[PDB]
Amino acid sequence: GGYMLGSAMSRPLIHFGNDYEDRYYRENMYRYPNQVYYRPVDQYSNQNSFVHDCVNITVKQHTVTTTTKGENFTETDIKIMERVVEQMCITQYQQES
Ligand SMILES: [Cl-]
Ligand code: NA
Ligand code: NA
Repeated sequence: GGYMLGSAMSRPLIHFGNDYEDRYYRENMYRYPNQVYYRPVDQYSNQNSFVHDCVNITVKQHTVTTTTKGENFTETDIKIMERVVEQMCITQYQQES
């Protein structure tokens, strides 16, 4: 058993409220996922619990893939990643519903 993929998308435009995070996302955009992993949407009764799992699974997979190549995420990266992935997971739940 694995997870469903989504198709790759352009990393979303996000106006982060924290200005330094806002700039950091742009500077370091390629560090973050452009596609999401998830359990099938018909297994969820609402957007919120889907997105919750989609973010957890996707961040787990990306962090694992990154760590094993000898690379690292900063605490900033993690905060930005969670937001990025949340937006893509919402998109995915809307597109795939
Ligand atoms: Cl992109
Ligand atoms: Na601000
Ligand atoms: Na990094």
